[PDB]
Amino acid sequence: YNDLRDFLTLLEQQGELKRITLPVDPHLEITEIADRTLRAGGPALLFENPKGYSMPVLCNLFGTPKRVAMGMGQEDVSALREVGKLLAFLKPTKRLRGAPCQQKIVSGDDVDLNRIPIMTCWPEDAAPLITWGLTVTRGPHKERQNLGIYRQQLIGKNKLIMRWLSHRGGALDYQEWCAAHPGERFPVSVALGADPATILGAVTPVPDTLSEYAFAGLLRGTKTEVVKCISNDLEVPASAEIVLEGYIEQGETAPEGPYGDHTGYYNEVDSFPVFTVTHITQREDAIYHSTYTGRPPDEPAVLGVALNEVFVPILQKQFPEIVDFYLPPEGCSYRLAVVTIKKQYAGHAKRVMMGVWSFLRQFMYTKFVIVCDDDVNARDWNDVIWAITTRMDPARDTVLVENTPIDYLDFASPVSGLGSKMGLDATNKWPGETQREWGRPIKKDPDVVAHIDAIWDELAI
Amino acid sequence: DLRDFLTLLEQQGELKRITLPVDPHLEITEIADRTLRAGGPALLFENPKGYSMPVLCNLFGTPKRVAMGMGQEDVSALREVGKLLAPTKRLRGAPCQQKIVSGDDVDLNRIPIMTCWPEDAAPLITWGLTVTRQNLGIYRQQLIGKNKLIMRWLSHRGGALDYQEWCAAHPGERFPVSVALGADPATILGAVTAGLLRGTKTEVVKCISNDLEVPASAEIVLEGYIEQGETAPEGPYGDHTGYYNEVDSFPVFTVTHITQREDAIYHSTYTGRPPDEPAVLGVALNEVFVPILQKQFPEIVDFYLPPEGCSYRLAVVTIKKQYAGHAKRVMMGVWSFLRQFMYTKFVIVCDDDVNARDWNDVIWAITTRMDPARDTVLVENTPIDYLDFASPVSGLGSKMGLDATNKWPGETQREWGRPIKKDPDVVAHIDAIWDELAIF
Amino acid sequence: YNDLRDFLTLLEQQGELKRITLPVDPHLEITEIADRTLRAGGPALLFENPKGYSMPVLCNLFGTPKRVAMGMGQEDVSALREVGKLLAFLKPTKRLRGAPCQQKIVSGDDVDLNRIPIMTCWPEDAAPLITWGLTVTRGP
Repeated sequence: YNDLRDFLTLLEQQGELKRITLPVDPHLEITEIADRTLRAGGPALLFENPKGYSMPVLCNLFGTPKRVAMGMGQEDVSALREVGKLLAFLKPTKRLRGAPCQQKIVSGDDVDLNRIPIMTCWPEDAAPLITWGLTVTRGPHKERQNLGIYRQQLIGKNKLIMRWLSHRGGALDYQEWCAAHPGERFPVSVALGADPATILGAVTPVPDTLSEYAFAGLLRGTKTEVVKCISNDLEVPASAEIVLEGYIEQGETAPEGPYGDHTGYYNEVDSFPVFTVTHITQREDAIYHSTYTGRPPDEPAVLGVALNEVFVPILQKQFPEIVDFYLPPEGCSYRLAVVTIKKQYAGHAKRVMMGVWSFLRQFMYTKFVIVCDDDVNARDWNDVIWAITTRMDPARDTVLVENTPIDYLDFASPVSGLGSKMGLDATNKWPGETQREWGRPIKKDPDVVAHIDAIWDELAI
Repeated sequence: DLRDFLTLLEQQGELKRITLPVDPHLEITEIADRTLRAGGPALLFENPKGYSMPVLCNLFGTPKRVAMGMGQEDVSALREVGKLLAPTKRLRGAPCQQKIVSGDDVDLNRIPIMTCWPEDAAPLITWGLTVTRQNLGIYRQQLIGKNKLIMRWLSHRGGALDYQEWCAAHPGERFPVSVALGADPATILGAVTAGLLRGTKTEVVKCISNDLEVPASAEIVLEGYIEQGETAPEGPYGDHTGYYNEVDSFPVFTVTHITQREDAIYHSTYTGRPPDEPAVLGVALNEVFVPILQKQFPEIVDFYLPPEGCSYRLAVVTIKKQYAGHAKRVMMGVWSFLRQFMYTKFVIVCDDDVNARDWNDVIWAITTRMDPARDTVLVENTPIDYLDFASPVSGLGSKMGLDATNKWPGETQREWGRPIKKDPDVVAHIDAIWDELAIF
Repeated sequence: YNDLRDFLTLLEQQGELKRITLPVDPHLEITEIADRTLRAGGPALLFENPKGYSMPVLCNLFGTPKRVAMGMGQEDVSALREVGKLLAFLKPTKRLRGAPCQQKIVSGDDVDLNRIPIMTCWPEDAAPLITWGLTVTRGP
């Protein structure tokens, strides 16, 4: 639906947006509330009263599954499947100017970032943290562009940190910019508070054949209204609320953190490049879209559970035996995985593990995989825990693999960025696998299950 | 009394009368099941399909209701002291005896006894307090004829032993047996190796047809005898493991008399894939162990055996970690100190900033504080439950210890992570204006 | 290129087909030779003289890499890559009758398979073995 405010109004109508008029602190307070809400499951929150401020602070926007699907075109969290039928089958822009995004420009020394209500998220964080900027960058060589969400710690008056992670095509953009034009400044533009369509295209992997304004905008019904930036010849989305324009001074970096991670812990200080902003271009009643992360759940963590319903089809195409796949938010949205399969032969559950650990680059860091038959609900601990404890001999049934790629930040692994993984084969063991008669699992009649649904309300309990 | 207890529960909002005609056959289990899985109220199906005797089930599908059943409401402030430490009363008149029925008049078929799972044998009596000093035992009873139930004790037990001390003493002579259906809460909470609970001595009354003394709070009563060497094939049935049994032969208890209150209520339950009614009751009664295990290992904050692992098969343990290697002593403790836990396959150890009862917490800790290969203890050829078909050989298998505790120097070499804590202050500042922000 | 015999002739031209006129046994012998050839790397072999027979026995057709690529359209075993660019990117028929394939029909009891020179491949195999039939089946 159109631009961010157009989407905004839809929610407020159906009781999916909430209006807080009370004075709320960007320092830790707005965070605390959004967690209470998300942990129990309230609506999105808009804050027309930041304490000592006057710019609205929007958080918890995609804070439950339903906020995502409506943000994609539908009502049913079932057509998130169809978003994923899309990316595996693939195996367009529209420019403006006096476009709403740049109506108010503040350049040069007038640039004071203390003017915006950036969230200070948790107890011993460093400075306040810009958590929801959609970073735009260009490769010097080609022309095709790159989006990304990095956490942007404000250190100075108009200085910001680019916490990008080496691998990202976004980081690779800067690296090749110093390489071809050495000692020369690298233009970046980070756009804030955007429309639903490109925003869910920003937390998503696309094959490098199609731009992520073309996929993202065609999750909406309308091709992407974009624009030239004032200080550079790279594109920011037009539906924007605040747009940041600057460059990174070559060699110049600052100490970053501590910050709490969605891991539930404090990242220890480590240094990163300084994006210096020469322009802050905005609307009027302009908004600033924001979030946070911590000991899971959190917004990304739900956004994560959201995202993965999208992956399922991709996985299913490649792995038809996979009935269902799911990474819990308890396990940092990515560290543990339950897969459920139609088992087709002894040994089967291992083909699946190694598949999971390798096929998608997202799932390359997943320490724990638990594979069970299609009569186990992946999404329920009752089932999975039953699964594990009735259907496995632990030593017989556990794949342990060593010296594999693991997070540079995961302090549990024996060395930095190299640790071990564990598969759990909790599938019923066919012969070859066991020499004992296996148990006949109680299975429920789908009929009886069906009749009792028609009756469930008109039974009120 | 039970019917008091029921009204208490009904007021509190902890019980639901259901007026729809619903089949004792398979339907009730399905309803009782979805319910239990949601913290559901106890169920009173006032009209079962093809019976007029109302059915009560899922009485205990709630840790709260186990507690309300003793007069209290914590369960861990309560049962827990109940093992730091670790007479009846007869009457001349009972409600439970009001309607008597002898001979060919006896038809068990008019009782709404349940069938719980699709492939189950025949209908099954699940909450019968069998009576045999006297011995009380909750034995599963398969319906096989107008006046015939299979009595499935397994040979070692007390009530089963009563029958051998019968064959020994009076060969040929039929053994007397009576079964009460539904007593007062405290009588029902016959469990763990009887139970005081309320504190007033249990009131019994004499059986009409034989020399046994059944709970006066009875709703129904089944009295009769076992002819020596009469057997029926029992099963196959669903049990707590998630699976069906094999057909197996047992004694045949013949009912001569049925005694019941007017406005009789059938107390029935179902055992099935965890969690079920029993497995929940079990988790309540297990609170009894924690202090015992503490006397021995003062490091243990919490020892908790989830029912989703069949109520014994997996233990999560939180400890106040004292030195490097600690999580290990605690594992080998679990596996050898008390005999109940000698068959526990999986034992997860976490530091005490983790809520043993919360998969969110536990999974958080496993996935943040473990290097799988480094922190997993596999031991094999260890004694395992022989009925467990998952071990390579009946009676022998491998165990698993997950060390999810934090790693101290020498256990690692990385700077370890420090947990984010929430600001006790921003706790207070919100402790006020939450209500006054109606987010809904 | 067209039909099998059209492809056949291309090879014989460039020294990639070989003509054996000598009497050769379907039982193990034709096998032995094709192995000698393939292990060192001779051409494809056509046998206008099976021993006790008169139907030509063609073997070792794709017996080296180059016989494959020419069989696909090219000369360079490098565009076999391009055959594979095809199957991952994808992520039409034309019927005849008196078509060459059915000019001679033998049905019923006249069907004697001992009429064909099926290869008997190695020492203690069972019976002779039809090794190169392209089986067609339909789902009901």
